[PDB]
Amino acid sequence: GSRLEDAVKKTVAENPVVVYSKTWCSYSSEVKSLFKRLNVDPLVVELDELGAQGPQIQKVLERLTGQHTVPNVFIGGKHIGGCTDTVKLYRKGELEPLLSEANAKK
Ligand SMILES: *SC[C@H](NC(=O)CC[C@H](N)C(=O)O)C(=O)NCC(=O)O
Repeated sequence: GSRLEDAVKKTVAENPVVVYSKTWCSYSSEVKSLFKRLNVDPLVVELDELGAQGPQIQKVLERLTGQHTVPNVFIGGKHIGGCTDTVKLYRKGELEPLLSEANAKK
């Protein structure tokens, strides 16, 4: 449990952009397409592809972020929110500077 939380923290530290996703979730597909359009290749973790570990990671995500929905987006190691939250930062002109500060590749 503490190791899993640590693993999540490491994951978001190791990758400029992390998207905790489900393959079937339209909002996740939508935020993935935004990143594609901004020439960013995020680390995508598909919770529905991880079997028993999926709900365990979600428990950690709710504790760390206050969010129970997917996609759960992190940039530069910081929680962003979901698809609508990410798109808000985009419209506000804040997302691209965050991506460059996070050293997002591509
Ligand atoms: S597609 C699966 C669901 N995702 C959302 O409803 C995300 C909505 C946010 N506004 C966003 O990311 O844009 C989901 O995670 N449902 C699970 C639940 O408990 O409702």
